[PDB]
Amino acid sequence: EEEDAGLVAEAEAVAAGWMLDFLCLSLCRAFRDGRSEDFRRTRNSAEAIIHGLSSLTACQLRTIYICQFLTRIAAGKTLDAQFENDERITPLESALMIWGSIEKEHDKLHEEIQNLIKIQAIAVCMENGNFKEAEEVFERIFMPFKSKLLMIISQKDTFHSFFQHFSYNHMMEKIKSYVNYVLSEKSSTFLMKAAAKVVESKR
Amino acid sequence: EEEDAGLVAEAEAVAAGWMLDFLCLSLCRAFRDGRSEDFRRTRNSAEAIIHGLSSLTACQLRTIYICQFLTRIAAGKTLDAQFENDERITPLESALMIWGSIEKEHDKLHEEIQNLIKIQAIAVCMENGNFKEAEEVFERIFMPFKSKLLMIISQKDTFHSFFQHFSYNHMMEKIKSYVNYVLSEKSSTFLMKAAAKVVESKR
Ligand SMILES: O=C(CN1CCNCC1)Nc1ccc(F)cc1
Ligand SMILES: O=C(CN1CCNCC1)Nc1ccc(F)cc1
Ligand SMILES: [Ca+2]
Ligand SMILES: [Ca+2]
Repeated sequence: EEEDAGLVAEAEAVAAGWMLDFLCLSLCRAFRDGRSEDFRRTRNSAEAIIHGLSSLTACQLRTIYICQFLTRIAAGKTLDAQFENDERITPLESALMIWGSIEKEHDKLHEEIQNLIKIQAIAVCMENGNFKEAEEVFERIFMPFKSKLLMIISQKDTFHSFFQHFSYNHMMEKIKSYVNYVLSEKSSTFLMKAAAKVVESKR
Repeated sequence: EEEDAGLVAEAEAVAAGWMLDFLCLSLCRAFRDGRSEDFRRTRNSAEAIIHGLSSLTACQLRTIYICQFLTRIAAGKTLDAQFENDERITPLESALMIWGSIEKEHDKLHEEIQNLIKIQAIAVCMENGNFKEAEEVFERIFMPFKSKLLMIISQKDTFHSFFQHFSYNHMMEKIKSYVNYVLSEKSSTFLMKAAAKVVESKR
């Protein structure tokens, strides 16, 4: 009776782990496809399942970080969203913090995404007319790119050509390339593989 | 490319269906065990997964109704909770409405649970001092039990002996017997069975 309850609780942790991987894969696919409402609904599901988990393996922490990272990137232009206990941290600064915390390879693509998030964190403040906020984001994040960015902030050059070369769309595209690699690695997770074989068996 | 997206969406509907059954089983077990915080967290998970589903089979509608029914019973003494668009409907009246909508057998246990919910819907108003509300709940729900209940409402007999014979604990116990039958039927669902075999394989 007591041992049965322990085995049931362990089984629930196994199923919750399978649910986390499934929801990360669906969140990644919605992000890549630009399906905004599916991403919103899947994010709600992922967040609730994460609250029902305690012990996490390193792989599960990485999966959670990826979900949190995409959530902040999707809300990158929503300067009213508070993703950290410190209310000053903007969504792209919060995305930057998680990006440098994921246990992943630091290849050329990693650094390009990192630098694009840094540039856009300032650019999204300038585009809203939040000039003093852009300076504060600059001080929290940060030679050649650094001095060009400070010059842009002081000149209030909102639509500066520098932000066209290193644009929001460019950041999204590079992030989507990374998302494609994550979708390839987790396409073999238990829940998706089982559902896939069921769909194929009915075709 | 377009056909692959259709097959992926179908696979997500299969996995979401498996998730619904799993969460109903975990919600039922938390209710039976009196694990309040696990029930709250599992309910949040079930509600989010239900928002990501469109087409429902009759079996899925029944599963959803059971989750909604237990949610209202758990909140039966929370007269500040609005479970319906009509703000006058109390949680036990809302539980009563779903109970008469489930496609299930109307055995002796069904009618006993139905009558206990009716009695307690009035009793929970009386215990809070909401005498006029109890009369209004009476008029919405409703000869021998009916006249005894109207006499109790007019006399303001909050702790009347009638409510001791047909008590809240009695309603919970009869509901838990039904929950035991639901746990037996869905213990064989795909996700729980797969997680169970994994846990057993490691023992
Ligand atoms: O963003 C958070 C909240 N959490 C992040 C770290 N600091 C504030 C607390 N969780 C989340 C999980 C999974 C998602 F898909 C989305 C959000
Ligand atoms: O209670 C509702 C809300 N819903 C019920 C019908 N009228 C108001 C809209 N959903 C729910 C689903 C699953 C749960 F586990 C808990 C609640
Ligand atoms: Ca703000
Ligand atoms: Ca009320």
